[PDB]
Amino acid sequence: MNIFEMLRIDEGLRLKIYKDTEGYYTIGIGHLLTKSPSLNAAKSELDKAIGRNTNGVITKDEAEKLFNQDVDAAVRGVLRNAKLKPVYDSLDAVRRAALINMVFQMGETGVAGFTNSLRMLQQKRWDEAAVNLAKSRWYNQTPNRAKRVITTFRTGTWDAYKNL
Ligand SMILES: [Cl-]
Ligand SMILES: [Cl-]
Ligand SMILES: [K+]
Repeated sequence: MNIFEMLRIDEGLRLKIYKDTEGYYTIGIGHLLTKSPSLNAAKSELDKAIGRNTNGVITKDEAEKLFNQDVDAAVRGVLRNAKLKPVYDSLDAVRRAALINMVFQMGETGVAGFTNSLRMLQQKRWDEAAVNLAKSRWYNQTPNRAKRVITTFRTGTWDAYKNL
C-alpha cells in the first residue's frame, strides 16, 4: 500500500466525465474538473488539462498522468502550508499518506482548517484525533472513506485498505 494505491481505491477510475460525490464534474482518478454546473465548462477544463480536444473521454494513461500531477500537487500544497507542514513533518509515512489523502479530497485550505484535529495529530493523541476528525461535514458526507482515513491516522497501519 502507498498513497497512490490508497487514493486509487478511494477515488476509483473512470475514463469519461462523471459527477463526484458532491455533484461536480470529474474524470480519471478523482481529478476534479470544475465546480461549475456547466458540462461544457467541464469539457473545456478537461481539454486544457490534457492538452487536446477530447470531447469528455480520456485514456488510462492520460488519467494516470493527471493523477500523478494531482498527488504531486497535494504533497506540494502540504509542504507550502504553514499549518500543515509542521504536522506532516511530525508524522510517520503511513500517517503522512492519510493527510495527503485528505488534501487531495478537500484541498490545502480545507484541511488546514481542521485546527483542533491537526493539533491532536501533532501531539500524537491518536484516539482523540480520530474522534475529533469524525466531527465534520467530511465524515458525514463520505463516511466510509473518512472512516478509512481516520483508521489510518488512528493506527498508523494500512488495515483499513487491506483487502480493498
Ligand atoms: Cl490540471
Ligand atoms: Cl464514503
Ligand atoms: K471519485
